[PDB]
Amino acid sequence: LYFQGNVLAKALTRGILHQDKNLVVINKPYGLPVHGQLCITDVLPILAKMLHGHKAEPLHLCHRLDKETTGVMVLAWDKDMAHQVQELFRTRQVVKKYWAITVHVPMPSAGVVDIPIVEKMTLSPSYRMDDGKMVKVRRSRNAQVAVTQYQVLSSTLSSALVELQPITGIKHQLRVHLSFGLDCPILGDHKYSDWNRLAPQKLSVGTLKKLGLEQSKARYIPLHLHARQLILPALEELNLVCKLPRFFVHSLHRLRLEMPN
Ligand SMILES: [Ca+2]
Ligand SMILES: [Cl-]
Ligand SMILES: [Cl-]
Ligand SMILES: [Cl-]
Repeated sequence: LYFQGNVLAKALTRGILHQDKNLVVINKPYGLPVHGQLCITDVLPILAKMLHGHKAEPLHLCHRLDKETTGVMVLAWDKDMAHQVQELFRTRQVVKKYWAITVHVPMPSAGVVDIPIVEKMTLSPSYRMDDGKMVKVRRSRNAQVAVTQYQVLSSTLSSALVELQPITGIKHQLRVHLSFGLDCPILGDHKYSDWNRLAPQKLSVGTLKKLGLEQSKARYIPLHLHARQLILPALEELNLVCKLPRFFVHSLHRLRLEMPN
């Protein structure tokens, strides 16, 4: 993996968003996993030496992003600083903002989805439906508290650009809260769309026409979930923002969504 790792590390250097004595902030590309297949962990030693020379020890992970998420990712030079940043995340002191394109427009256009999640991720609500009536189900012992704030930034009648702030940090919470809580799955979320994890996301004739795609190609549409911003408390605040990927910019334009003012 070294040849490929070197090339990837150089690519990451070209996209660095912020550098100081403590941190290196990268723009994680689409499809790159954090852990192992080339992954971020494979290039931590390489990127370190690329930035600080042959004596440099590896950079350290401070938090994780999923494979199909893009954008802001903080690395640290020092292990103790990595631990400090990890603790900021654990204790909910970091503002995490994501941008997503959704199929359908959330109603209400701003709010908070607070339904717990159980881990294969699903919602775990207070009631069950039997033969059209509600039956109270005792809270599952493995349900995890999950809270996502959201705000529509731009919308058509059929698509939205949505700002998301996961307050908690539960696996796939943004995707599950949008799809199952709001019936507004993220564009490209084949796994969490149409109650069939094996089937490609179903898109309307009009949405396909805007995108310039036939339904047979919908399966190749990537997830549209970007880690847009992180605000870290002082290690004054560090306010990190990452440009959208070109593919996401393209989809926004095709879907007639606007950037916020
Ligand atoms: Ca599906
Ligand atoms: Cl998610
Ligand atoms: Cl659609
Ligand atoms: Cl941008």
